[PDB]
Amino acid sequence: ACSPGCRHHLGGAGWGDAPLVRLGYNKEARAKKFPYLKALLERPLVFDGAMGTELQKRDLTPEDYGGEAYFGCPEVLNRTRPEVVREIHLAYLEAGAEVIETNTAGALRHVLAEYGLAAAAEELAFLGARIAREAADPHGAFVAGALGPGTKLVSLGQISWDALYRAYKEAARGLLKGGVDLILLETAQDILQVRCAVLAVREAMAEVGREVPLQVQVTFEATGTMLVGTDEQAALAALESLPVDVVGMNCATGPDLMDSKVAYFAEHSTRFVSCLPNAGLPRNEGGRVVYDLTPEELAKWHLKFVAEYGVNAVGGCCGTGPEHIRKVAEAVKGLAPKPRPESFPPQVASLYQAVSLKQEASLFLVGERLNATGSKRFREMLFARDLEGILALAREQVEEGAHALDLSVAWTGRDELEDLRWLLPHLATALTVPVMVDSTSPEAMELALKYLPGRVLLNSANLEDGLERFDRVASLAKAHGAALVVLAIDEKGMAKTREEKVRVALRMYERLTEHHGLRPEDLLFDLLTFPITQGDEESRPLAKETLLAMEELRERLPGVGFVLGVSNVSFGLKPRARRVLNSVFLDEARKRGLTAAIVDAGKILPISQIPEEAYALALDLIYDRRKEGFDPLLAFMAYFEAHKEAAAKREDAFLALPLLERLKRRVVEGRKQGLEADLEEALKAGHKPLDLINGPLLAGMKEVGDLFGAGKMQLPFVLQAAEVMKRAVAYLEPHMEKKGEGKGTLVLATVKGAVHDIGKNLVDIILSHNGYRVVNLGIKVPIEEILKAVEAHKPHAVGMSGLLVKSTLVMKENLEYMRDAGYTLPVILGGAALTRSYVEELRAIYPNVYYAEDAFEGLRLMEELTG
Ligand code: B12
Ligand SMILES: CN1c2c(nc(N)[nH]c2=O)NC[C@@H]1CNc1ccc(C(=O)N[C@@H](CCC(=O)O)C(=O)O)cc1
Ligand SMILES: [K+]
Ligand SMILES: [Zn+2]
Ligand SMILES: [Zn+2]
Repeated sequence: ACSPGCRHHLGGAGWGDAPLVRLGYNKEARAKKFPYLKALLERPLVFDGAMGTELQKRDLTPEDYGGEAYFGCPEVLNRTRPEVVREIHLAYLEAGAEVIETNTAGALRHVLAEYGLAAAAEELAFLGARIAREAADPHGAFVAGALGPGTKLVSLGQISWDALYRAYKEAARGLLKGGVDLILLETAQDILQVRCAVLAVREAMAEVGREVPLQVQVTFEATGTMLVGTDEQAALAALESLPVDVVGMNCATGPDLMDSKVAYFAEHSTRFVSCLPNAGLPRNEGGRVVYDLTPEELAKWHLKFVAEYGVNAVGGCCGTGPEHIRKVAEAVKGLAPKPRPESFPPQVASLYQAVSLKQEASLFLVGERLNATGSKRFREMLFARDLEGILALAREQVEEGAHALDLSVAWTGRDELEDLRWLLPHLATALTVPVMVDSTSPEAMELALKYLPGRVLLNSANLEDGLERFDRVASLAKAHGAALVVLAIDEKGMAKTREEKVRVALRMYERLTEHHGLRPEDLLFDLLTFPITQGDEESRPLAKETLLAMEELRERLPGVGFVLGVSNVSFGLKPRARRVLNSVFLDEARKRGLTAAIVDAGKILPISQIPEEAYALALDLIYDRRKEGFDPLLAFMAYFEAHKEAAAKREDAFLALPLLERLKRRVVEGRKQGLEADLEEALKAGHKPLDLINGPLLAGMKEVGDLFGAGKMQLPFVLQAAEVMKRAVAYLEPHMEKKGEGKGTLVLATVKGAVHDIGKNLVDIILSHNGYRVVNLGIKVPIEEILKAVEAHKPHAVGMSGLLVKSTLVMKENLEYMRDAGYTLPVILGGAALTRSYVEELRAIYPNVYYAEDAFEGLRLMEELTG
């Protein structure tokens, strides 16, 4: 049945025990194979609590981690102190944890590189797995092979796909040899990282010859999204077409804020559902490090989750212990598990939100104007490398009704891939709506899927060049969990008659559903839109042929969608004529079964707004209604050359607001195109350079900080705003009157032992873009080296960062060092576990120490202290 195009390793085929088939998630068939999933049907399995906050309780020294170089790495304890890891496992098993997690989340090349252990991930993964079996096999319990998100965000360009894929592949080998009962991807922050890690571990399954179940889990930030800005609706929509088995949450902030999120996963997911909150964020109660979630409260949460919502697996994360799991194992034993929903509503998604493929009484509209062949303006800015101009175009089609966007960079004598690699990093975070990737090259689609988050659409697969290319693209759409446009062209040519369209649509449907295991709701069948208006005879019945096929295939293929490029029906006509025929063809298509269209969104006219004599002649064209004498094409052109404004459109003045308000809205909305012209307009009108910085520019920067903190703006849009502010400062900097000085300088560094840099490098970017000089010394920096930089650079303040409670004690040591060396200058501490209370405690050592919750407080503090 297969051809050389086929590749059913990652996604799975339509036969056997593949994760997805034509009727959705394989629930009954996969349970038979995997005893973990078999038990989820029958009973709520209990997971372990934390590994790391247990390891921190122990009296651990540098020699226990094999020396000073690796002090604080959890993964080396599988080699250097295996019994300490086992001790914890055994204590959860005695509390009643039917599943435990291998101490292997940080076991990745690029994370392990920071301890000089880059070559060692497969090793440390193997050892942590073996330890876990030796505990679990005595107690008759399952082992889950934990893998974490790393230190480097792929959507924002901190690591490539290829390296991130390399790391998850080798770490999964290590687990699969060690004999894990499932792979578990956890604490995910970046929806593209999820897809990368899922495909990786599915390949490592194909290499070692053993297939285990897949459990993927995200963390939400307090604001209510993932770090990179993905909501729960989008996260789920991305996971529901991937080869996974369980979806869920871990860590985050506690059960309080996780509640509505797990309510969503529980209601809609056709997969099983996991849920593992931490004990909330730690505090310091007179020396001792305290968590506020009691075990009695965690039982009263997991009872609600398991018995009201229908959550299958329950457990804990950072700052829970054996006492938490004890009370959880009690509360859930003998509850009858609710069966998971049978089908899932078809949707796609961007980085940030999901979109239904069925729109009620309406259409999924795909803006057509990012097409090099089909838009002079796009073509020009593509070749001129005008990034701002392309985002203005893309942004513009959204404002007019675009649910998604079509992207086509192909042009004679250009490299399609070179242009794609420039563009897609920017689009991946720029766009607020999903992409449809338009290409005849399977390698162009492949590249695109390594860059674009969410769930995507591929345009198209057909049988033009045989079964190779068809199967190639169909496997690709199965793996990345993308929707597939199916065009009706076979090896003998384009399908012109209705009988030709059905035959071809029927055969492809059969390859995709039965062979490749695709759902109907994944397919959008494109029958052909040919130009009926060019002049020729044979071409007259061709829009009719297509509408009649589509109403036949709607009845014969219940689940499917249909897509058309309706702007091709009108070729060989004037702009204004084209608009009207396209608006009418679109409406008759909806009636016959069309669910989706490729259109210029803002040039769709409602049927109410079309002249009636024009409307009826449009019908006469579309359905081939031709009397002797009466030529409906001539009368249709006659009409437009007579009636002057029959389809005229001006759209203007969206930003025609007050000048100072416009400048501020430029920062908040992140719009740089036109920025410098407006800033000049303001200077000519008497506005002083330094008044514009501290007036409308600073106000929109406070507003950007106000919205982000409340969950009303996402992280990439915050980096956009600062970019607008950067350009603004560069423009007005030459013209200012009290010249001679900068705003201020901050030496910044993560502390000795602290490996994570995402939030340090956000503070760098945000402060530098606002014209603060930032000497970023990197990670693990000793205090001796910090004060060398200070003595050289004469900064206005010192900033220290680190994620953990041990980071906070190192900062206390650094203040004791700085006090005794005689330093008096301002220090600014921040960090994920660092609280406001603990810094006020530290003021007894060093008076001029301040606390930052985020980089916008650093903003505030830098302003305040520099003057
Ligand atoms: C996902 C996550 C991770 C990621 C971190 C990804 C990264 N940042 O690179 C991973 C999984 C890798 C990680 C690891 C661990 N985790 Co963790 N993790 C989290 C989490 C959810 C925070 C997520 C995060 O990245 N936020 C986003 C970043 C951008 O925010 P940020 O770091 O806070 O930075 C911001 C501000 O603090 C501020 N800022 C930071 N520094 C500075 C400096 C200055 C000068 C200024 C002005 C501002 C400033 O600006 C930033 C943006 O505005 C928290 C819980 C929570 N909700 O906070 C736990 C948390 C940090 N993790 C914790 C733990 C226990 C661990 C591990 C030890 C677990 C283990 N299995 O052993 C390991 C670390 C091991 C090691 N090698 O050292 C604890 C720490 C407490 C403790 N020690 O008891 C927390 C608080 C969870 C808890 N107990 O409730 N973690
Ligand atoms: C055949 N097409 C098509 C497809 N994708 C699918 N699935 N099906 C199709 O039928 N992709 C490309 C095209 C649909 N897209 C387009 C895009 C623009 C114009 C168009 O009419 N462009 C104008 C120029 C506009 C300008 O430059 O301002 C033209 O005159 O060609 C037509 C179709
Ligand atoms: K756990
Ligand atoms: Zn095949
Ligand atoms: Zn945690």
